[PDB]
Amino acid sequence: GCTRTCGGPKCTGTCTCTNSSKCGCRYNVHPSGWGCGCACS
Repeated sequence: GCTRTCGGPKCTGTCTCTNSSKCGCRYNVHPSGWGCGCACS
């Protein structure tokens, strides 16, 4: 199965999913909902 882990200082982390390649945690600072989570690109 895939993997998702986060909990860094400035909202960060690491993620790995066979479905994708370049995965990882990202922090959103937009007005339309903010927060940091795991997302691939």
